[PDB]
Amino acid sequence: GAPCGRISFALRYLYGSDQLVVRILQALDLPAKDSNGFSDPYVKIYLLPDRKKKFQTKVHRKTLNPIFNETFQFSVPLAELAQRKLHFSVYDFDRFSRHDLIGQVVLDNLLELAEQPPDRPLWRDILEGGSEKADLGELNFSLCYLPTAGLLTVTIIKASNLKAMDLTGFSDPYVKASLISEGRRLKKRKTSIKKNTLNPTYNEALVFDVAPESVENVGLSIAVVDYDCIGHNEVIGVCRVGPEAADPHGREHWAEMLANPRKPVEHWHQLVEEKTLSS
Ligand SMILES: [Ca+2]
Ligand SMILES: [Ca+2]
Ligand SMILES: [Ca+2]
Ligand SMILES: [Ca+2]
Ligand SMILES: [Ca+2]
Ligand SMILES: [Ca+2]
Ligand SMILES: [Zn+2]
Repeated sequence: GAPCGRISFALRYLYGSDQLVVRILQALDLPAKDSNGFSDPYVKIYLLPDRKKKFQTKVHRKTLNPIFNETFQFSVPLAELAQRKLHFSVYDFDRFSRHDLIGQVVLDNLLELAEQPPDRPLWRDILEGGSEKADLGELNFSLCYLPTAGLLTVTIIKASNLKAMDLTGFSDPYVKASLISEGRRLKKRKTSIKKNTLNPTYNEALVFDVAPESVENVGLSIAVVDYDCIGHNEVIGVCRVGPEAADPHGREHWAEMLANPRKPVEHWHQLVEEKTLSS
């Protein structure tokens, strides 16, 4: 996707000193946030679930393609790397105004990313999507279409930094994928109701019958929902995927679902407030 800004880096994990190292290299095609058509980008870094534990890059002014070249060390036992996530928040720095969020990226299982290779840099697209003091969360899922059989399969993988929705302290999240074509909702499908977490893992496949002469014109709206009871469930966040999707990243994902027929494509998406789209 063209209008989709992205950032590159590299990371290795020195055992024997239990240290996750992370080099932020450079970003490209960042969104402008200044009236001058640019941004003064810098990136906050977290290592979930540790919410405070942040590093910050220098604040490169006037550029949509910063070259950070900064490195950061984290003390994590090998046993913990799996139960852990990196999380970058890209921001535009501002003098006279609240700093503008450019986007966020979530780094899934850190172990595998680091274990190899070294200085073949890896890229992730910066997830544009509203984030007030309270972020709704990111949702990870695959996407695989068998044209020969008309099976389109979603497969909800996991979610990160969901919004707490219960007084108890968390949310009892499940995921509602629903087929959309030309504004009409055609078919819904739910997942398990994993309870009392904000970083759920599903690995559950949702499947839809869709003719090959029709995929191009269909799409789906996924939405993480906090269970509550009987019929009073309250939504946490939503995300579109398919043509006619607001976010380029949203339709680039459906775009590459086709073009790679029997291959599942994994991608992170930013959960966004329900009232910024409309079926
Ligand atoms: Ca600005
Ligand atoms: Ca600025
Ligand atoms: Ca501002
Ligand atoms: Ca609730
Ligand atoms: Ca509960
Ligand atoms: Ca609940
Ligand atoms: Zn993208």
